[PDB]
Amino acid sequence: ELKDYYAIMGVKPTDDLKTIKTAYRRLARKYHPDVSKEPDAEARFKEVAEAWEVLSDEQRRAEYDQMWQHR
Repeated sequence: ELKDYYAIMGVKPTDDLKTIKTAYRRLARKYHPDVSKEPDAEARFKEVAEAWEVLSDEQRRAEYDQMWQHR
């Protein structure tokens, strides 16, 4: 099961950390629960942040991407 981080973080499924944080940063920015305007940013942000881990983690993005397109 792939958590569409890239999605979570409103990003691209085949982008790099520049997009991802652009995504998770704009996300985590719109998702940081102290300030976020989403149905569930505590979760969504954490989804980003966790996406963002993956996405910002050569391994988690790797594993993340592994389940996603890198099967």
